[PDB]
Amino acid sequence: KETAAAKFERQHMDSSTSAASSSNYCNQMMKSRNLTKDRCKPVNTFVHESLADVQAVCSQKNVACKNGQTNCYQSYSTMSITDCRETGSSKYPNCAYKTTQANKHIIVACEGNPYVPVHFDASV
Ligand SMILES: O=C(O)C1CCN([C@H]2[C@H](O)[C@H](n3ccc(=O)[nH]c3=O)O[C@@H]2CO)CC1
Ligand SMILES: O=C(O)C1CCN([C@H]2[C@H](O)[C@H](n3ccc(=O)[nH]c3=O)O[C@@H]2CO)CC1
Repeated sequence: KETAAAKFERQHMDSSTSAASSSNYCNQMMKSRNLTKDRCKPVNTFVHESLADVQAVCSQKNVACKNGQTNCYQSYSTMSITDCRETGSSKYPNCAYKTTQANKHIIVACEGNPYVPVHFDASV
């Protein structure tokens, strides 16, 4: 049974590439990470940094979560990320995404012992 930490890794971690997102990156990644299974997940961010680096964010800048909770953290440094955003023409089950590479600070929610990322809140 998938832990929240494991789900975060599946939904949000892609340490395999430096950028290097083809115009096709999101189409393929959203499907393979199972984010197009029950619906087209409309927005999803993949982070191209080491797991250690992203986990480290849980001890970085404490910031308010969008939901009003206090357990969110913003990375001190910008991180390589790919924003995946459903296109206007996209229709389930043929989910289609615009791929946008950027370098931005990430904000994640962390929980548990060990204290680890469980939710992607924002990129700024
Ligand atoms: O993976 C991503 O990049 C995105 C995944 C979806 N989102 C949603 C998420 O629900 C987040 N949000 C908003 C309100 C809230 O109470 N909690 C949230 O996580 O803000 C985005 C839309 O307002 C952020 C980032
Ligand atoms: O089983 C558990 O212990 C946990 C399973 C996962 N979670 C949620 C929790 O809401 C946490 N979360 C989510 C959104 C948010 O804004 N803040 C969070 O802490 O992320 C997990 C997956 O969404 C808490 C409980």
